[PDB]
Amino acid sequence: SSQIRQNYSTEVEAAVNRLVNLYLRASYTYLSLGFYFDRDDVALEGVCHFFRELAEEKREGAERLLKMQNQRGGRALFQDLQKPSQDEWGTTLDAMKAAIVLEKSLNQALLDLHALGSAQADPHLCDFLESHFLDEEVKLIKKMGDHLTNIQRLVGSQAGLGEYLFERLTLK
Amino acid sequence: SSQIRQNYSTEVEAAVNRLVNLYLRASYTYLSLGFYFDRDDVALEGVCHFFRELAEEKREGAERLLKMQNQRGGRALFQDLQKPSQDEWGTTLDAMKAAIVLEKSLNQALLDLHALGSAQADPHLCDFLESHFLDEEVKLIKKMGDHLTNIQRLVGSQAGLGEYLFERLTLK
Amino acid sequence: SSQIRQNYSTEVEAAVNRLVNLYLRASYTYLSLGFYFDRDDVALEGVCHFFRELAEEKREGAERLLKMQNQRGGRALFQDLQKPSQDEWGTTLDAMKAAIVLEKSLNQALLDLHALGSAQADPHLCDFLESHFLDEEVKLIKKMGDHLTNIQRLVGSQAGLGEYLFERLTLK
Amino acid sequence: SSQIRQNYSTEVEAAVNRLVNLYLRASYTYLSLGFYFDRDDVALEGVCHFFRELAEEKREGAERLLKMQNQRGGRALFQDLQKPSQDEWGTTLDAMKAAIVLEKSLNQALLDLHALGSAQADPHLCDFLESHFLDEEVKLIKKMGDHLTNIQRLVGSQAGLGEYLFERLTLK
Ligand SMILES: [Au+]
Ligand SMILES: [Au+]
Ligand SMILES: [Au+]
Ligand SMILES: [Au+]
Ligand SMILES: [Cl-]
Ligand SMILES: [Cl-]
Ligand SMILES: [Cl-]
Ligand SMILES: [Cl-]
Ligand SMILES: [Cl-]
Ligand SMILES: [Cl-]
Ligand SMILES: [Cl-]
Ligand SMILES: [Cl-]
Repeated sequence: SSQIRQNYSTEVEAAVNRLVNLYLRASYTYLSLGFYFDRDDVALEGVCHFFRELAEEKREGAERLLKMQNQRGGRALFQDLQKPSQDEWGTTLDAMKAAIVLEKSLNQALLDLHALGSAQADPHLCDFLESHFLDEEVKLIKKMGDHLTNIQRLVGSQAGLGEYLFERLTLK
Repeated sequence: SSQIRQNYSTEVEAAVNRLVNLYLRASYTYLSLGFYFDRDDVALEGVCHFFRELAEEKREGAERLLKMQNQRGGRALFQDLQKPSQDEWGTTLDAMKAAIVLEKSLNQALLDLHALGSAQADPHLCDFLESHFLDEEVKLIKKMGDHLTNIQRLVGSQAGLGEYLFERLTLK
Repeated sequence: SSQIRQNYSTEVEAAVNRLVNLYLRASYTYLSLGFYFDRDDVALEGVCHFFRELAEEKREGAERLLKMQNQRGGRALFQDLQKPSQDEWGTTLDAMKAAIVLEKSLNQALLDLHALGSAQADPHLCDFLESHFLDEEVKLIKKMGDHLTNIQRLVGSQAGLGEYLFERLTLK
Repeated sequence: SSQIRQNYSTEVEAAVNRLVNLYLRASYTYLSLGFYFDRDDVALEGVCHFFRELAEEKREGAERLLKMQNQRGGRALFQDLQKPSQDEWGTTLDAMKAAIVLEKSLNQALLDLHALGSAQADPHLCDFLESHFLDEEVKLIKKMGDHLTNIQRLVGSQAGLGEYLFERLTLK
């Protein structure tokens, strides 16, 4: 094992590789979401942009994890990336529900890794997560929940009209 | 025939003159569309501007074709320009449907000319079309289809209100 | 099928989805290559940067293909992304050999799609590829071949020293 | 004891004083390393600069610890500073090996203090270390390991030549 490795368990090393896979899968899911909203028969540009920027954020999260893996002397191992869960994503409301489920699953994976780090007495890992992921995730989930509430208020009213207005006046 | 003409069939020469006529007719149709939306009893300024800019684009397309005709040593021949197909164009939805039909007909004329060029082994013609028309047309048809979808989503809801909102928040 | 679709075969539509998968797989392979060269026991920063920028180029290629799919009225379909072919990539010479093999395979997929487009008389597709992919790929393959020749000249001489010098004076 | 002291154990107070001594000793060791590489019979300016900047970083670390000691109401206590472990430091490779051993020993002292803080439920201490030391140390150890790998690749080849090239093209 590495000349630099110190206080870095094989358990954390493996869980970091699994989290990289989760973040790349999330990136891929957002890519599919973004391009679905660019379809000529969907055509919500603000929604497409919201999801495409999240695809970039999640890829950046994976990259940060891979950089940290190398800084600690662990070894990146990549696995197949499963396709997204759907090929068509419904309405903006359906899509945002799927996105908040996905973010909560990433958040739970972060909390599980933090707990592992704490059991392993790995404070560099705990600080890394705290500093670069946990607050980011909380803020994003809050934003999504705000969006869900606004979308729901709009599309209870008159669904197409509300979906257009949300895109135009919140997202764009 | 011209001192400069080389590899330029009479078949392409004539088809180019016909395409000039199609593009000027399209320009004329957009002029009528634009001024219909400026009527005091229609009064959708963003829609009028959308169509008036397309009238200018189609005239510019004709001019490019005429410049190319002369560059190749062909001879521009003009024919009567038929009036547009309607004197009143209905709702924004009706108008955008008529505009996408018109653009698909121009696109099909471009593809037919390209095929002729390819049968005649005229790569200058093929490159000209590829470079200055085919991608332009695809992008425009995609934009129109996006607009149709947004208009349809709005005017299913409450038709006058949706038509105003589309004009104000997408077109203007 | 789409209100905008015109002259866009189901054969091209499917082959475009397959090419998106090839380009994302290539991106993933470059991500693994880049992070391998960032290992503390490999530690060739210029090499890591070369491959990480190629990961971004290939992702951008996929995105362009997906944008074009939607512009034509086709439907993006994503499949699982297979992991890269290796977990460790050897020397810079080994890595660059693997990268040129990968780029030739992408190039062959582009040429095959172009041939399909030509058989389908789809000049928008042919122009898209010509304009945004084929020359890009030729230039990249030439650059890689230049690199291979320089690496081989260096590491025939005294292998570690040559690998350092290439990184420092060509890549960095 | 101090009018400001709150939740600050005598165990942490003493361990902080010991860590100040470790950091000043490390500073002193880097001063000796730096000036060894400035000898006319060693004469590797980039290496001298690398170590002299580390002498400044370690002194700055001690100063931060002393500032924190006073902020918490503890009392700085200084002890004799032991001389560095060697008077001559060999090759760049020997020196960098000695530097990574030294940094791992500082890192282990940081982890031990963090564990003490955690046993004492002293989150201000834990955050201080996390924020100002633990990531700094990981990044430095990674850099040193990168350097070791490059030095080893060079001096396996032809030792004097490799040592010059590393100094010139990585350090300087
Ligand atoms: Au921890
Ligand atoms: Au041709
Ligand atoms: Au073609
Ligand atoms: Au603590
Ligand atoms: Cl372990
Ligand atoms: Cl799956
Ligand atoms: Cl002829
Ligand atoms: Cl008529
Ligand atoms: Cl078909
Ligand atoms: Cl596989
Ligand atoms: Cl105490
Ligand atoms: Cl001593």
